[PDB]
Amino acid sequence: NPMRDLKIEKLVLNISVGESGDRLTRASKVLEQLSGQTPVQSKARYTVRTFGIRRNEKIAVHVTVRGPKAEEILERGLKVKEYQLRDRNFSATGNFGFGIDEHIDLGIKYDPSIGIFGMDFYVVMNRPGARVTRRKRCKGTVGNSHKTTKEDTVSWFKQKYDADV
RNA sequence: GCCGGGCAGUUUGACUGGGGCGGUACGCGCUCGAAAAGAUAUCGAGCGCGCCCUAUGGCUAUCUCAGCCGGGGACC
Repeated sequence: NPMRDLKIEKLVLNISVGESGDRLTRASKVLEQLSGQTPVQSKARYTVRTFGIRRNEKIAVHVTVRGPKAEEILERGLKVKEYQLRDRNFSATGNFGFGIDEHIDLGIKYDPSIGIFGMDFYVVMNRPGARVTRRKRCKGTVGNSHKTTKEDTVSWFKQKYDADV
């Protein structure tokens, strides 16, 4: 029972692409004093016409979560811009964060996404034992039974703090 | 020392469907030709080397990508 219940594992915020803290190391400042940690990431994909053609990229991305830091964040997080907080918005797996997608090559990849819900929010929902699949060892796979359902997912969060819409 | 075919001795290669012009199959590496051991020709087919690197060498420790999807073409 309690096992079946859905809770949020790692969320992680993120930022847009391009260089960050261009004038001075900034934009990391936001994400700072927000969420508590300070991630930074880099990128690949050299020739960008209006992007850089830098290889190793300063590119801003970051955040993550845990338990309880993203609660008390993802608190006063959701209840931010959500014209349609949920619906079609997230999908089979449980949760999402998106907006309007573009015709781009997708699907055959690990599936990180451009998608921007908020400063592209990533609530990811998983119930269960699930640490099973992720963890290195006999990985195991999710049952596709005890898997999240969007319906269940658009529950839990909604029951608390904010309407589904 | 300089100029110096005025004059003398010579050289000016080989391969090559004759020779010449072109080309080099003139040294060397791979696939195929090559006929399931080995060896095997043509101006046979496809194509390379005459270097570069103080790490792009040596050892040891430790060891996740493309791409796609979802949440905030950079990044998380």
